[PDB]
Amino acid sequence: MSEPYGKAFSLMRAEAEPAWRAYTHHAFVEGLKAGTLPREAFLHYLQQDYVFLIHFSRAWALAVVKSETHSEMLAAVGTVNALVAEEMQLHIGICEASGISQEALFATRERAENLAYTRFVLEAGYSGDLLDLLAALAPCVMGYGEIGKRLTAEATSTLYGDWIDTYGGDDYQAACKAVGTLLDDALERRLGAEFTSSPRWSRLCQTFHTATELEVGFWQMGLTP
Amino acid sequence: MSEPYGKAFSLMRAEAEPAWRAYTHHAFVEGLKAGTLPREAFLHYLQQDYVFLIHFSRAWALAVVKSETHSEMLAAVGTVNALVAEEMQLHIGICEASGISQEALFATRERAENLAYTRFVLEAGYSGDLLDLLAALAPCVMGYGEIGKRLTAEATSTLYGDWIDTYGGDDYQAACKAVGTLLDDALERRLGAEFTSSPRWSRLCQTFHTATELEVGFWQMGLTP
Amino acid sequence: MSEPYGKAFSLMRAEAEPAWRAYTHHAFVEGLKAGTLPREAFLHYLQQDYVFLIHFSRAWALAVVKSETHSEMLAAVGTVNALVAEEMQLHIGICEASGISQEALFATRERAENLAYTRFVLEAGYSGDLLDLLAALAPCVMGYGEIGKRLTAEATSTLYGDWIDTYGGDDYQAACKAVGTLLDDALERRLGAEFTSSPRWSRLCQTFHTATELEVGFWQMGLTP
Amino acid sequence: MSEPYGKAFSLMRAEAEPAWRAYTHHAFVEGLKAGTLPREAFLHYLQQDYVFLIHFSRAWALAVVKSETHSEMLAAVGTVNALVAEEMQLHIGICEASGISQEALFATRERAENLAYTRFVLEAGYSGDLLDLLAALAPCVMGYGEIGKRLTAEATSTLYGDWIDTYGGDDYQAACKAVGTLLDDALERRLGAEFTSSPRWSRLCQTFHTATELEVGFWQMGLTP
Ligand SMILES: [Cl-]
Ligand SMILES: [Cl-]
Ligand SMILES: [Cl-]
Ligand SMILES: [Cl-]
Repeated sequence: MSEPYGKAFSLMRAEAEPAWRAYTHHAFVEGLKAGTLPREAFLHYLQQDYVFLIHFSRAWALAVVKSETHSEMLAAVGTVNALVAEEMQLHIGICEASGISQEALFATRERAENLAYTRFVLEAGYSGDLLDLLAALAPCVMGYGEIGKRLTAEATSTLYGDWIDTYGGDDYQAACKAVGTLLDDALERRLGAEFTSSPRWSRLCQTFHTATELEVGFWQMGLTP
Repeated sequence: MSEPYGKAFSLMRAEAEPAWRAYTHHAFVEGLKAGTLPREAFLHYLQQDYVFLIHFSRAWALAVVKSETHSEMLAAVGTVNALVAEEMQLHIGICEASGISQEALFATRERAENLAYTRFVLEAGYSGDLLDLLAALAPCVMGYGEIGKRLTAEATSTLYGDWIDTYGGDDYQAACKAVGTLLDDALERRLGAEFTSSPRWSRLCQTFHTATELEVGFWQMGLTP
Repeated sequence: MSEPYGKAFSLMRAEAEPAWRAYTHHAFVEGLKAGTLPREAFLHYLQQDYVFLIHFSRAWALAVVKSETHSEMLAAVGTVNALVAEEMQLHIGICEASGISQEALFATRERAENLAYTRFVLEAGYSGDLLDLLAALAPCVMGYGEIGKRLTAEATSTLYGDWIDTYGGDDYQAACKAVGTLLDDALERRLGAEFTSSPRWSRLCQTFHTATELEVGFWQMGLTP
Repeated sequence: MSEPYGKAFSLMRAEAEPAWRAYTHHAFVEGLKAGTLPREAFLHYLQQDYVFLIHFSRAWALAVVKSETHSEMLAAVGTVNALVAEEMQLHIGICEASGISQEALFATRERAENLAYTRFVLEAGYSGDLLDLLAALAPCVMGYGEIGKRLTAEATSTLYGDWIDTYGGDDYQAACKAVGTLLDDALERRLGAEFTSSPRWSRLCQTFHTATELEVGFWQMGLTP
């Protein structure tokens, strides 16, 4: 509907503006939409995204470690599989179809904007609890969902149709909704039904906001091969 | 064959005697073999093992976080699924078929011997690297493999046939072998082909030995509902 | 006064009965009070407490890592020094005055009851946030404070006067009060003034209760050299 | 002498060129040397360095947690004090003497280059062992030592004399040497006397190299208020 990824995400998104818009309506995203993004920039982004996925997968495994209920653990385990026995292996196939070797991929030098983001999310998770970690992971998961859904409606080229159909597709949208349910359930379990009244709420929104800014930096990196 | 779970395990096992024998030939295990273990002791063990599996699953998720190669991560992810989208949900079914409610299971008070062991393994993993963690996890994985394989050959009752056929069965044996390959590959990657010449080797054997002793304590707990 | 270590501790203590009494009025403690505890049991306890202090010091260093404010960090840093550039080095001197070598001390085999407790506290800290960690550490800090203060008033022998005067003395009592202030301030910062109304509160009391039970196990270990 | 901070640092430094030179002979550093760095850039750097020190202090507390010997722990505890009961409180005094409020300091928005670096070091420490963490911390500690020592000999202005005399002074140089001894001792304990023959050695040099590049980014941030 209006707010397809749960209550907590909708509230965090609203507190993260205007960075959220700068992220989801970034020039890189507009290039994907119109098929005007240069190939070189897309391929650079793919290679860096391969490294990003390694560390993002580790962060989702950390969410399992930080889970308190079997339910939390299963949702996180589900996402680790959605990434490590699916999205990563497909992604390598996409790089490979676009010309990038497997040895060259493995030697990918991680850009600062990439490292900044994944180390931010991992450290948030190690130092805080599951809610800190989910706050840090949400902008990636839900932002790609929102961008994919929009571009499914608005793309004027199929050049980047595979990317768009990945994030706009039912499987990915369902995974976003599942993460939204996890976030809502984790918040309510720990902080109560009125979770926005906890002092923690401001911290969590700040973590989400920081991760949103780091996403903007990742797209800017993508434009600067 | 002789040494079915890889080189590192065979070497650690040999350094962990006589605790290793005290673990794999424990009175609790002999009760399973002969079908003489009392029902009350088995059911108590099942309930505690349900809690143990929660934390052991988290420890295997930690192994993903501590992985350096896609290969390490996939092996660990594989094991988390073997535990969290399989062994845990089956285990609840076994408790449930034996009479234990789902609410009562969720309120299971963790025994000290249980907590000692899982917190030992988790802390080893958080504080050390992947090798520390695998050293701590190996006695559980491979010990159950060795016990199941033996009891498949030696059981004189089918009373505990489901337990025996779980750990003696091809799926579990294959999973043990996979963990053995991971341990060997992780050791060689980090410490080199002559990994027993690293000063780390003695530390890792000590961690494995401690975890073996904690297994002996877990079986002793099982006998003392 | 009545409740000398802050509001949160007083509330957690009350939720941890009757384990709290079993801890602070344990037979080992009564032996210290009356000077009837056997020397062999005291020396065994000292050696195990040397290992305990290593890991407890690491847990207080973890509290620094998990701190959010300069104030939290300074309080934790203060306690790490109170332990690592003071209590540990004095403790070695006490073992040494009682006959135990420095090499034999370093080879101290950690008892299960000891390991259980320190790994419990460390894992709570790594997996949760600062509040989980402080909940787990509080029974050690404040329990020794309460026992030392009582035994200062009630001891009928000076045999264990050094131990009693350590924990009953102004320096240690001041350190207990400082930890109580940290716990109260950390709770209020994260959960608000009405922190007992957070769903987290029950979890934290449970962690504190578990650690109190593990203390009872540590004294029982002490009686069983 | 030639190589004043121990064997391991000298070897890592040599593997990190030319980034090491780009770090220690950065334009920002040349501005400090000649007193030509603009005040605005220096003050921006001070404020960001206040946040950096918070997280760097946490990373040194993590080194305590990851220590295996009392000696390792004491060296790390020593450094946490050198930072948290000394350098941080002095640093606030320096900001304050240069005009920056205490409330405005506390609201310091962390730059991406700052966050990238501290989250990199913390995550390295959480995910790896003490050696990973020290490899990540060494460029900060020893680089400031090398820069301070050089600028003590080569500065043509006293404008930034306080900064130069901090890092060039005997106390800081002694602290650098102490960290060098810790790094050498930790390496030899874990990997043996021939530690450069371990496969780990290449990983550790890479971590150190990455952190050196992140230092270059921090100085570049400093030039871009
Ligand atoms: Cl690239
Ligand atoms: Cl039970
Ligand atoms: Cl002892
Ligand atoms: Cl600034």
